[PDB]
Amino acid sequence: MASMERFLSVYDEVQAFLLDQLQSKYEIDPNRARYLRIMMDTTCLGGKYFRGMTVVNVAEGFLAVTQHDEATKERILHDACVGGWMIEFLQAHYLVEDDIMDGSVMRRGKPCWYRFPGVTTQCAINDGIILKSWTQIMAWHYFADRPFLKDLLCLFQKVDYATAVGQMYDVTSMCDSNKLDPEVAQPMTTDFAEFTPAIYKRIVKYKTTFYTYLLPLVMGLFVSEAAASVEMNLVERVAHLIGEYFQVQDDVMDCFTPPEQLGKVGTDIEDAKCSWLAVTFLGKANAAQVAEFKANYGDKDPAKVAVVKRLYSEANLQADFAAYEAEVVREVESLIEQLKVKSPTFAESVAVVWEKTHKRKK
Amino acid sequence: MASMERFLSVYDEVQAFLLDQLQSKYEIDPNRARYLRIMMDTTCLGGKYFRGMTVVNVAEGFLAVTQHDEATKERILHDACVGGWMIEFLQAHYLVEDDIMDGSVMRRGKPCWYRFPGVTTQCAINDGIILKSWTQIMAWHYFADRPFLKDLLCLFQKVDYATAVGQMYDVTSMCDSNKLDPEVAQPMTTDFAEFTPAIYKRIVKYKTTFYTYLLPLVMGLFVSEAAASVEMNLVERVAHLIGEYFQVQDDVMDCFTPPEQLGKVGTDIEDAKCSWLAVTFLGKANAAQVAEFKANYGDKDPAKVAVVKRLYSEANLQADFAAYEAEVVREVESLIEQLKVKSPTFAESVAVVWEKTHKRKK
Ligand SMILES: C=C(C)CCOP(=O)(O)OP(=O)(O)O
Ligand SMILES: C=C(C)CCOP(=O)(O)OP(=O)(O)O
Ligand SMILES: [Mg+2]
Ligand SMILES: [Mg+2]
Ligand SMILES: [Mg+2]
Ligand SMILES: [Mg+2]
Ligand SMILES: [Mg+2]
Ligand SMILES: [Mg+2]
Repeated sequence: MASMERFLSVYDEVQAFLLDQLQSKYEIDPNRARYLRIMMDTTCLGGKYFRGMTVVNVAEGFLAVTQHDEATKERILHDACVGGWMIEFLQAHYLVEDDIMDGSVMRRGKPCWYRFPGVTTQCAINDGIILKSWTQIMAWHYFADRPFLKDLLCLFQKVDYATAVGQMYDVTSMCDSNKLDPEVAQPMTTDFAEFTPAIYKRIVKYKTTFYTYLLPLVMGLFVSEAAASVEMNLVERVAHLIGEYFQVQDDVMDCFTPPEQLGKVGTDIEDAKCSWLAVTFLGKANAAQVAEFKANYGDKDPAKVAVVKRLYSEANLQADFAAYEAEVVREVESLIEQLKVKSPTFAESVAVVWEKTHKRKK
Repeated sequence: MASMERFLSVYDEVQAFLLDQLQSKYEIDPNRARYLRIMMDTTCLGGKYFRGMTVVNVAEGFLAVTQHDEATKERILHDACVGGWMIEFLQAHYLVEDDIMDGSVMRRGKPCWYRFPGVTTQCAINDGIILKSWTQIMAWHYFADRPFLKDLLCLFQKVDYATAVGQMYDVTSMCDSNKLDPEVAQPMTTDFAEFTPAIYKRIVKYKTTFYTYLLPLVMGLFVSEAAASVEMNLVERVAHLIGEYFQVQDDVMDCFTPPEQLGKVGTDIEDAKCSWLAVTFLGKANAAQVAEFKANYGDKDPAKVAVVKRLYSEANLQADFAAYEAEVVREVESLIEQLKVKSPTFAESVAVVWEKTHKRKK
């Protein structure tokens, strides 16, 4: 698909720019430059490119209905690509750190970045951080004179904070709230009392929906100079909804999509995560079922893991999901309908983003 | 100096803002609020506050020799405190991740954040990131309508990026450049050929000088709208020079100052770090002394460690530091003079900053 290639080509632009700058402003040597090139390829490439491509699509849809000089068209499409990449680079930062936090082995069909035979966990922390840093450099280099620079950077920042906070909810979701104390050694939860829809929604809202759906969407508008022509509240509601569904697919896939189709190896069960499956199960399980689940959740032992999976299967969880899916469908279409009022094209962009998301098998 | 008291009470103001915001916008629960309040205090207070206080002292310099209404005088003093905190919070981000990376045990007389009884490394990483991300929230909230905002953010990003690049130089400073390949497992240098002054200088230039000296000084000029009235070039050089010297003291203390007084347990020898002692030692040792060093360096075994220290002691590195120090004093005063040309008062700020650093013992 053309356009996918156009987007990857701007990646080539961004990379050369970044690496040339290391040579000329940062006294980098050829081997570290190479290391940073490979780290950049591994961590930023290989995914679905939903997030960046969404920004490209939102911008295409305003362009098609809107008067610009050809040069303004080119600048907006180029900005679109560059903003998209800022978002793909922000994902890469998230995934690098998160794979460390989650104890994972595989990303995007390759070993996690920290598990690259010649990487080590300790540079990985720092490479992850370099990834975020690159985003700000791109912003400042490419958008230096653009009128959306402030709005873009300030949103970028809030979305990024929201994500960090969500990752905290995420990373401590098997703790008892009443017990969370940096002074005192942290035993995992035994009642699972905090495995509720509400607690679950809060993790997901923050750890995922902002950077995966809100950010791409508004970015497309920012570079398009088109924020005025939509109802921000509507954009916020739809991004939170689709974003939640997205994280739910991901919880489901952690357990039931095999590594070979998925490109990653599940760890939620091993990690005692407050996942949509755990939450949904604990919401419907009987006394016998709750008890076996309590005896097996949160342990690396493949036989225990396997007992949780049998229980998920027995609990007919695939079908609660399809129910959830259908309710989301209803609500998404409803929000798309409401977005047709001000921006029919944004609306259409959202439909496309929804469609892709809806039928990812990732 | 009444100055320290303004600075500290501003923290209280910043902490409350960040914490209350967490409650009203991020749906946080009181336990997590309490976890972040302690994280915030633990990783941000208890330092020597040279960075933050530099930006206060620089701004105070101009208040002294300009004249302003007390309103404006207090808007600048307040801005300088917030600026100063952004810097301290940025150190905090660096120290938390740097402690995990170095596998250290103690920070400012207490366990490293990631080692606190109920903190997991996995969550510590994310705390470290929340800290960076706090600095951006501050900037946008306190400095929204300030005209230095774009300059300030831009600079901040450059300094942070350079700091990440340098941590990369540092944490791969015990590798053979020629053999730094993500795919291939990588043993540590055996020739130590990269243990040079030029390479040392470059590590330290990026990992430390920019955020320790360049940023607090320029930040001061920023909040005082005084950048125009100094020779930026001089600032850059005096910053790079005090900065190198500053890090040399760190390296020396890492080996020679006791935890009791130091506040951290040394680990440069154990981690095979390209410290100023290893490089100064390789620059003067005879063949038998180089060989003993190579046989012993980069290893936790306390005995191997004691050999290196024995070796360092025998070579009067203590001596060499004084030579270096005395040279640094020449160069510094030189640069201070050159700064009295446009900016007598800023030049005094620097001299103050120098004397603090010069005779610290941390
Ligand atoms: C579920 C989330 C939020 C992280 C996984 O992101 P993706 O599945 O979209 O990762 P890519 O491989 O497409 O980058
Ligand atoms: C030398 C560097 C760059 C890190 C240690 O910094 P400090 O020793 O200045 O730490 P504070 O306690 O003053 O924060
Ligand atoms: Mg993960
Ligand atoms: Mg995770
Ligand atoms: Mg997942
Ligand atoms: Mg360290
Ligand atoms: Mg270090
Ligand atoms: Mg040290």
